Amino acid sequence: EDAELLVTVRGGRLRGIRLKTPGGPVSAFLGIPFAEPPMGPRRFLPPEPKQPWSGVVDATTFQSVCYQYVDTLYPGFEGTEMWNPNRELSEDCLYLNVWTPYPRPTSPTPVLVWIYGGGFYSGASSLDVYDGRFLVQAERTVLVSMNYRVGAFGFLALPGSREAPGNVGLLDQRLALQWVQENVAAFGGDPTSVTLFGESAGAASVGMHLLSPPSRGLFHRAVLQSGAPNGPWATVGMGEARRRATQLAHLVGCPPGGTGGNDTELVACLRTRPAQVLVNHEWHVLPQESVFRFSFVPVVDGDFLSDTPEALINAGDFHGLQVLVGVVKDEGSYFLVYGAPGFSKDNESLISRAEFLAGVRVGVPQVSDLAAEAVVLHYTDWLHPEDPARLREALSDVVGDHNVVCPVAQLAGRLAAQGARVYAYVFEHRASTLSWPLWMGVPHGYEIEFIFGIPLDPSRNYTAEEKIFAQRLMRYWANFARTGDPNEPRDPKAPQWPPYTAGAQQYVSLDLRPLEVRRGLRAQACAFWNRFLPKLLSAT
Amino acid sequence: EDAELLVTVRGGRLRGIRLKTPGGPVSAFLGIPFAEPPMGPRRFLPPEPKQPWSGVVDATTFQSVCYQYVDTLYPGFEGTEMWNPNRELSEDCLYLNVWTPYPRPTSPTPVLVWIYGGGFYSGASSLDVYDGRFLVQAERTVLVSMNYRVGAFGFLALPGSREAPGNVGLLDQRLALQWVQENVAAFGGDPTSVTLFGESAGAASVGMHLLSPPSRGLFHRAVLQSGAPNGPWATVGMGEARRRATQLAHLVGCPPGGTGGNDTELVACLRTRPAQVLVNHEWHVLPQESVFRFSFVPVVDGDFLSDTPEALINAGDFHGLQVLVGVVKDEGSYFLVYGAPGFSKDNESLISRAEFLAGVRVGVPQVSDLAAEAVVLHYTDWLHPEDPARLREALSDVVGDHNVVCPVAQLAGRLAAQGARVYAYVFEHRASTLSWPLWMGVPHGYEIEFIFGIPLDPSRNYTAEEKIFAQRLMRYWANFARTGDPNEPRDPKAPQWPPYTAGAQQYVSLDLRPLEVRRGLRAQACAFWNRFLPKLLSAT
Ligand SMILES: NC(=O)c1cc[n+](CCCn2ccnc2/C=N/O)cc1
Ligand SMILES: NC(=O)c1cc[n+](CCCn2ccnc2/C=N/O)cc1
Repeated sequence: EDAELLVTVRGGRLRGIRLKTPGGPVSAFLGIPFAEPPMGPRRFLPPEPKQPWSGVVDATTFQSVCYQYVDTLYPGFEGTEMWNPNRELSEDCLYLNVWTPYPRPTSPTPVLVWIYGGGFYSGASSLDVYDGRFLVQAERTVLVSMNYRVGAFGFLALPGSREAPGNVGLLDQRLALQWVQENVAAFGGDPTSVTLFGESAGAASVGMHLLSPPSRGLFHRAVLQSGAPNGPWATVGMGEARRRATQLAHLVGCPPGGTGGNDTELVACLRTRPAQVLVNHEWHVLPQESVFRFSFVPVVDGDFLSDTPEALINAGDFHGLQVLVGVVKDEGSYFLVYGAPGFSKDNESLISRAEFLAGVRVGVPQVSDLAAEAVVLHYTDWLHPEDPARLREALSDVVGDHNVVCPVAQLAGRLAAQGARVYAYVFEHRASTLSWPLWMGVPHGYEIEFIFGIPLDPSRNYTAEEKIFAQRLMRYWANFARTGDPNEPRDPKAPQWPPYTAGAQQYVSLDLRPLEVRRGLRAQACAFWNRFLPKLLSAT
Repeated sequence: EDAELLVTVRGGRLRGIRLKTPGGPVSAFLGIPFAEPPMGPRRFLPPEPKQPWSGVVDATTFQSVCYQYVDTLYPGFEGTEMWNPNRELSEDCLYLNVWTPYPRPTSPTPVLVWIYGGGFYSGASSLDVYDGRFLVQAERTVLVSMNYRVGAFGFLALPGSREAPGNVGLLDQRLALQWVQENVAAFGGDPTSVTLFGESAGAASVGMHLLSPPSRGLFHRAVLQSGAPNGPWATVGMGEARRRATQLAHLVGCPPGGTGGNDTELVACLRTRPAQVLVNHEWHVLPQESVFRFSFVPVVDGDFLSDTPEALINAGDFHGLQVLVGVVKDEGSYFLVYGAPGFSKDNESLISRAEFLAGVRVGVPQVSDLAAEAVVLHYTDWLHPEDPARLREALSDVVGDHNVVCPVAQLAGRLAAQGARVYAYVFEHRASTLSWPLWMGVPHGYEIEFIFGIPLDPSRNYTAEEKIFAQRLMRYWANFARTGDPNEPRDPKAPQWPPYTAGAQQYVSLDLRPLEVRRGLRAQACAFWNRFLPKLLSAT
């Protein structure tokens, strides 16, 4: 066997598996049940801890993916299907994974906890791009990742009722963090040095745990990659969440006409429907034709979030907190092929002036015609108002700034100015093996493979420079997980990474070149979104 | 006895004077009466042609300056005194001047006609900086300049009535243009090649003559320096012009206590007041505290201007017309010492953030608080939002773009796209003898001394490069007056001046260095004023 592939946790015994890397082996415990399967009468309900089990639970392979929509925009395409489920779908999906170095650390080791993205409607901890064997081997860290319910199963909310309170997907993540506090020591991990890190919707989830008191005590550092809780997509109002849950119920025949109405009968009817039936009508509850908008997201209910994320961020005291935030160079390009007219991954997407004006309404839905004109003014080069190439990158900036860059910059500034230690970055390396078209540049989500050391995989065709670049990034993330500072603790050889402040607004660029310090995360563009445009929407 | 100093015109005989230049003599005829003195019952009335005279009218010195306010912001300061009247004030001021080379041209010579600026409240053709002896000697053209009524005497308007119809100051300029058609041949000038050029309010006057059919037939080319007829200061509505005229009457005691206040009784009472009394209350009729706003300006009445200047520019056909437009580098800095808080010509004017916010309301009066927010958003460097130096240059840009640069670019683009050949420039050389503080850069109005060849005056302390630079500009202006093209017709050696088009938007920089082609007259900033802000005011 291996003596270290057998571990006892509070619920029972487990048997892991050894993973091979070019640098050495790693012990992995994949598919650990941390919650009772949220099935039958437990659909839409908060999770319960997994009851203890007899015998040895097999933890040698990833468990099922939570029921979710499957992307079909480009069948057979690597760029889209790398995010699709790689295990079979099931509501029995509340399982987590633990990577630990070999040999097992004898002293408490800092813990990294991954939260996958996917717009709160998709994602899985089993994706190949989340393989934590290279990050754990190269940095001797303990890596944990969990599955959480997405879509209606995780975020359908009838606010007020007990049958569908909403945010149960966030509670799934919290329970996995409580499991980490109670069991990560058995794997050699320090429960007093837990660093959350996630991307997109996962980064937004990490931010909502900062703003939730019960979750705040379960971790000590946070990393938010291309996402923030205060974005225009990460939360939804109580009234709007009720309308979508009612609309989804209507699309699946709930309630049976004309018997029913209240929330008890509505959720009871939803529980009888097969899981695939609810998924098949998920996108048909959104209010508009739009991109970067998702049907079932965290709801501002007063429970998990006592107020809106914007309100909690402004009134928050973040002393004793270290945050690492950042974005990719082209946040909006990935989302333009999902609705913006004239865009296609198979041509160069040289859109016309008319298509640009139409795409602004898709990228910025629910804004007055005056608000859209303010967006057109700010993102139009008036020396070349018709140039298709410039218009293509302009709409990409519109979607990326409105949804990612400016929500992140507003959070990074408020955190630093209110006690938190903040480090900011911009990822500017396009992978040599990237399958998306060249005009997308560095799309959203394609820094993850370098954070997890995927270039080190010998079965892949990365360059030698990308392998060294991946190791330097893993050093940054691990140093931040250990010390709270991505700079190497005793090393001025490489240039330093200065903290991000509300005044200087310093960040570093992450590419093959050495670190380069810059100032302002699109300060002029984000002043339009964060300062002026709210005033324009107030006076309709 | 020099027979060249004796000329007969349609009204009688004149005796001129010989003026000395380092390059040769020039025959000047200063103080030619072109209208009956608009005194007594003729105050506020359109001009009437000067009745023919017997004898020899002496034309050896400048005549009286029209009654106007005298600047007292900095007593004894060269930068302000140079614009103050240098002759006695009088309502008998409708006189013009003619410069002609020696010996007198035997072939019909193109004619330049100068229209001074001064916010329609001041100015005079007798100012030292308007001396035409150097431009006429170096380029052998015929230069004409006239006095026109300013302030209430030229632009007080009770629209509809016949006693104070308004725009009589513009009619003074037109009458002088009719005089050029009927008499410039006697001086060797060609009435079929007349080029207008004016600065600030003079440039706005040149623009309004283009938009007036009776004036359009009196000339063939136009030059507009740091001014346009479509600016927010060059015109006023009928209702506002009536309110200002009525309050001026009130401030001087018109009508008397217990007197009917119709237009006839109001003007009759105004005609009894000494001219200085009306001047002493001119600035007390502006609606609010502001800079770059003037009490009595051309009124949009349907007579001289059938519609607003912007409406006439949009619907205008300008085929067969050549226009030379341009601005100085720092159009707004000179006006900031006239009301903007924290500004002083005797310190660095390092204003605070609060003073910048207050100055925007002074530089942009009568705009909603939301409109002011949009101005601050566009002109704030959000990476250095409190830097006093940057805020100083920002408010200078706010005033310069809102009042000069963007009204000119709007005009230049519409002219080129609707039949006119347009040339654009930016004057970027700061005179070595400039008395204004260094932080004003190249202030508004300080390209005039180089256009008129003032550096060639031996009693001045200009540099050798400024003398060559002044000759370049006189050649540019003369080439445009002769051929409609500032480029040298016999030369491919020098850098060429490409026409300004609505698409490429090419202009040249005018300084000691050779010509440099650039694109866009502050295109991003002017799209805010010309495109977005009108949408913001319509939605309030
Ligand atoms: N069933 C459909 O016709 C359908 C429409 C839109 N979507 C949205 C695709 C996901 N998306 C939206 C904006 N950006 C994205 C990409 N996420 O990875 C999915 C399905
Ligand atoms: N008597 C006064 O208090 C008074 C107020 C304003 N002014 C206007 C000054 C001229 N001005 C104002 C803004 N821009 C200008 C242009 N100066 O050339 C003069 C006097």
